[PDB]
Order: sequence, then C-alpha cells, then structure tokens
Amino acid sequence: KGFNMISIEQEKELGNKFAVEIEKQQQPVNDPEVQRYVDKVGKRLLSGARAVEFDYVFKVVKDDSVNAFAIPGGRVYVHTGLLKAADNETELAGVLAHEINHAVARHGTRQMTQEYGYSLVLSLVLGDNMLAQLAGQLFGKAGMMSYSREYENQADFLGVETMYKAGYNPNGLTSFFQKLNATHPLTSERIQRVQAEIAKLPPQRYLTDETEFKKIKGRLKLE
Ligand SMILES: [Zn+2]
Repeated sequence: KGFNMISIEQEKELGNKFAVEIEKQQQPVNDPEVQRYVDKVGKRLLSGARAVEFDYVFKVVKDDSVNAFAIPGGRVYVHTGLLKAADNETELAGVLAHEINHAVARHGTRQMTQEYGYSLVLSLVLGDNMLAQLAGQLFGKAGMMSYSREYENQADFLGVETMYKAGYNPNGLTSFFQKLNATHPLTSERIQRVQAEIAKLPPQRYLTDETEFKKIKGRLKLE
C-alpha cells in the first residue's frame, strides 16, 4: 500500500512532459478573454487551497464533452463543454475546486505510482514513448485516469473547504451534478459526505458577480 513518491520537483518535470503530449490531440482555445477568465477563477480557488506547490496553469480546450482534469504538476485542463454546461460561476468553480485538489493532494502521481510502480514513474520523469502511451490512456478522450474512493473523498473534502475559503457556495459541485441530471463517480457516499461537510459551515449568503461568466459563456456558445 505504501510506496516511494517522486519529489515535487520531479513531478513538475513529469507534468511538463505529459502536457506537451496531451496537447497534441487537443484543439486549444486561443481566446485571451476566455483564458483570462479561467485563470482568474483558478487563481481565486488556489488562494483557498492548503498548498500551492506548482506554478498552476489552466488550459481551456475546445471540446464539447463536459470535463476538466488535472494532470501531474499542477496543470488543469478545462473543456469548453464544461463552461457551456455550467449555469453559473459557482458550478464552474465547484468542478475546478475538486480538480485543483486532486493536484494539491498529488493524486495523479500517487495513483500512477500505486499502479505502475516507482521505477516506471521515475522513468517517465527522466524520459527513458512510454510517456506517450500513458498520456493517451490516462488523459485522452476515452482515457480514464480513475481515482480510488479514498482520493475522491479527499478531493471532495478539500474542495468544500477550498470553495468556502474562496467565498463560493460549496454546494456548487453537487448543484452542477443535479443540473447535469436534469470518471469521478458521484456515489451515494460522496453526496452524503459532501452534504455533511457543507452542513458544518456557518450559514451565510454567498455573493456572486456573474457579469464575466455570462460574457464568457456567451462567447463560447458562438463557437
Ligand atoms: Zn475526482
């Protein structure tokens, strides 16, 4: 169960390599305004996180599927489809806060190390074509990085805290899920755990300025 973990510095390098490989199959958004907006919400959430140990980069990708995913080394990809599906900035932030916390807790590199072993992960770091196999399998359009129940719970727990500290209503993620119904599996357990975490916080009115969100969403539906 225990394993040798690569260093923060080594993971920065792993992320660099994954990023360039993953991006070969993506169509980027090259819209400074959309870029600026996602950067802002991401930066705001990071101010609420427990540890910011990477220079986080938020990349918006042209893809109608509803997804966001962190890769090793603090790089978070956000699909245009997610931005278009979100009803408000709070929903968007809820999804982003969960993914940021997978990065904060180093879940990607932990899961890869438990699955493949330290030697393989270290070899990715050093670049010993294996890196290309893994990019596709973990992070491509049919690719499932899949996190243990424990890591999902951690990302949920931290995401509620992150949202709260950043001044967003922590119900954002579950609200997004409800709207969607009207691989990060939203199980009975996760709903119960998230509701309990939210229940422990002081009741308060969450203030939002949806100006920028509505502008950006508007621009994306034009594409
Ligand atoms: Zn997750």
